[PDB]
Amino acid sequence: MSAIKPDMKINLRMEGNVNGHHFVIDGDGTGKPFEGKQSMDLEVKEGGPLPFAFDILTTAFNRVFAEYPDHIQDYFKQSFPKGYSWERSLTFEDGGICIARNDITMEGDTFYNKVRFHGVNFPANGPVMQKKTLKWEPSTEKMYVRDGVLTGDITMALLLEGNAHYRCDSRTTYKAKEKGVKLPGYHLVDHCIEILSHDKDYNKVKLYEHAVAHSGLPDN
Amino acid sequence: HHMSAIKPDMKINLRMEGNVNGHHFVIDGDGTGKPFEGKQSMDLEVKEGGPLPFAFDILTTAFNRVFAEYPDHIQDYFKQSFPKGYSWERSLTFEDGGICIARNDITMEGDTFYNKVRFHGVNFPANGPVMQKKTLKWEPSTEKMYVRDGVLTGDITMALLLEGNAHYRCDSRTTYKAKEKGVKLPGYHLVDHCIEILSHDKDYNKVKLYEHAVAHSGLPDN
Amino acid sequence: HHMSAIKPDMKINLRMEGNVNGHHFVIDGDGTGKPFEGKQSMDLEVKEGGPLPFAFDILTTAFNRVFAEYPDHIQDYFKQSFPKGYSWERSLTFEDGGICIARNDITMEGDTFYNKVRFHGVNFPANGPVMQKKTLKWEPSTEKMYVRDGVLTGDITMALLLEGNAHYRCDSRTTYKAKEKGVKLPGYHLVDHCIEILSHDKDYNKVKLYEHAVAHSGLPDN
Amino acid sequence: MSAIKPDMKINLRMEGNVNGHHFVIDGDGTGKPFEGKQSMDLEVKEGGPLPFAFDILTTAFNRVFAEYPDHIQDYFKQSFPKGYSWERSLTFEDGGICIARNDITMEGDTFYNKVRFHGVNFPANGPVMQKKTLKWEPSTEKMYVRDGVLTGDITMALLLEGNAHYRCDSRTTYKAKEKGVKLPGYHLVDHCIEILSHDKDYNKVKLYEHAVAHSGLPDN
Repeated sequence: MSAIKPDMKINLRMEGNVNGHHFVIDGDGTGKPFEGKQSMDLEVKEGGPLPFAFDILTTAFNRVFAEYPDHIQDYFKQSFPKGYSWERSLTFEDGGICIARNDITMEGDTFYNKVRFHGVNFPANGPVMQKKTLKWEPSTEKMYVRDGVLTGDITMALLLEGNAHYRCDSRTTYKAKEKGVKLPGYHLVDHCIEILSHDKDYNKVKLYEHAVAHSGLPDN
Repeated sequence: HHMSAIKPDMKINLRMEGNVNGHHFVIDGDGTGKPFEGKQSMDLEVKEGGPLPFAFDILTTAFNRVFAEYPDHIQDYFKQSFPKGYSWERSLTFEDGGICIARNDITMEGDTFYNKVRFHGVNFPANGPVMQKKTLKWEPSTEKMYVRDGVLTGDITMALLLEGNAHYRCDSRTTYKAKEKGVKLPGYHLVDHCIEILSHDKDYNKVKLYEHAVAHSGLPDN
Repeated sequence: HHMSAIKPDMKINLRMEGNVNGHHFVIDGDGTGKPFEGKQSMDLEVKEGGPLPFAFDILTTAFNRVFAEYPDHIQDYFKQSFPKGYSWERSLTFEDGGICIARNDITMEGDTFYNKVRFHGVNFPANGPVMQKKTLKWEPSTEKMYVRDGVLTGDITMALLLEGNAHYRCDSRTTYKAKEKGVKLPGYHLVDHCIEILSHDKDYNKVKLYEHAVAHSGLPDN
Repeated sequence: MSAIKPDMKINLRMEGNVNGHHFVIDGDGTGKPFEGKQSMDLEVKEGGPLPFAFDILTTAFNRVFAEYPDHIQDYFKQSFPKGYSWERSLTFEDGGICIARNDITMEGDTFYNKVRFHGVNFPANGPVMQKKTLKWEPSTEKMYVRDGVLTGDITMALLLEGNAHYRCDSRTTYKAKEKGVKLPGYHLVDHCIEILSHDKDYNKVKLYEHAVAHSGLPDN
């Protein structure tokens, strides 16, 4: 009767505004929570074609999808059926700043995601507005508790055309809806996110992520 | 060049929608101002989301650099942006991790500015001065104005005074963009600010706000 | 207060040693100044490591807030710190990753201030404005003075003017500590600064530097 | 085609100044470069007992000692016998900022390390001046090239007494002495550093580190 099933569906609606450009994006996917793997088909419903690199949105498209070993507390699987929410800031090295929120609920075998994304101050000659990005590099999220709230800090980098990189700092706070969800100790979550396929304007994107929790060296 | 259509006495009309730490709110504003004196006041009314669960002070600079006294030797991007108007986007990075972004579309009709304002903030700690409403006021500040990536940009070291005389630092970056073509870009300059909540009811559902701003070139001709 | 053994005209003696991007240097300075006017000037000479391979400008704020005009309504922590003296520590964080720290231990014998200065910088990119010497000057600035955990702290939004009238941003954080126990701390206030190189030889082995600084309470006051 | 041996000696000399406190610390250790392991006995020679937390110094006490797999360029082992140097900034969340430098050379089977360390603006009641730190948590360094120089950024955290964490951002730049050493692609270096033993005043410290380079998920 556990709330997390081996094979679950993801329903998602994101609405947002980057540099004044409004958009709405729907997502429909599937995933294996215990293997930390998920995939989603995304469709721009409003605001297509997007004038900014689709990659800035992709980590906003659920830490339920992370394989947690036994010795690390799994805050996110413990947050269901009721669910949890997160808030995030993305601080890019050229001054562009985004904030995002996701309210996550569950019914039967399906997670529901109410997503908001806002970005300001991206320069017109920067790699985001020039759509010069190729992918997020693999990353490692550092998970710790601060003021009673599980917090994830990430040194991220977008690979650009030309083999340069473009740095972004992520800070996420995760909050279970129900009281009594046990907070975890310090730990790390490896991430790899990839756009598997897209049409020319990125009005249709298939996205994939793999995530694994561990305790660092030497144990993991 | 360009003539302004800015008048010595103008009206201000403002609607803000936003969301801080997940709480939705809508706030309306109606005020007057003296553009060439750089002074303005506004009556604010929380329409949705009252009583606000966070310190009202974090919103107040989102509540127009038209209201800044510019001397003749510094180009005035803002008065030269009308009648068509301009927009700005802003990040507020607080020292305890709280981050806000805001934007304002400013138009003009007759003697009235219209402001379409959006405000979103995340990651404010539950026991911090913002969610505990321990702020007292913004200290007077100086905005540093310069052209970055072809765009007029204002960077400000800001500080909220807290109860128990302590300060809570916030870093501000704003980009300003005229709607019309051909607006001349200024050289580097400073804008002194002082913003004040003159009065408010107990829950800050109603707030009277005041700002005074003066542009200058720094020492010694300050 | 006015019980100062600070005189209206003071000599300034300085030795800086440092290392930027692996390059060692020693620089001596001899100047004079008017503490109550907030003005000072200095002749600087590179004794070792000349000609410097980085922009001289990054060094110049390390070349004493005694030379700041304080009005009577603001507590003057720096003039009150003498005759014993005070020390400061500083970080300079540049927008392209270059970071500097600096310290100065300031003493006084007779009519002369003595300055033991150290300056270390790391992580300047090979083709950035510092290592390529594209800086023209510091822009005028305003330092924001406040108390944090018992120590007077000054935060500054600084900008180096570059070739082509672009700007290169640096964030300054300084902590100031009187040697004597019990020197009274000021409330929040603002110090305008304008630092300028008045002349130099081609390689900047010899530089004449000037600074004007004035404390104030911001608008609508000063 | 070697230069670097499976077992190598380490000689270190650090001079520095934190909060105005001058200090000199000597190091003598051994390590296995191809296994990414090293141990060092440290001894304060001037400025002891230190008035600040010893932990802030320990990552300044050589990425030679990192296990690099065959599919990733090993910039550090390729830098010898000539050597290389690094510069680092540490930015703590409460305003304390450190810079450090190390000039690494090699004479026979021994590495030599000329280390400098300077720290400023640590609050008198912060965990560093109050010596309230317990250890660095395991970390992951993100390694990428920027303006021709191999750069590593780290989200780091000190565990404190009282079940709390104290966050520090590290940026290091690494420069081979010899011209033309091949730069690597983007990659990640897991770290775990540990004070194994120490006397009461931390005037003698036994330090240990384990480091392993990898390409992130799923390649690890």
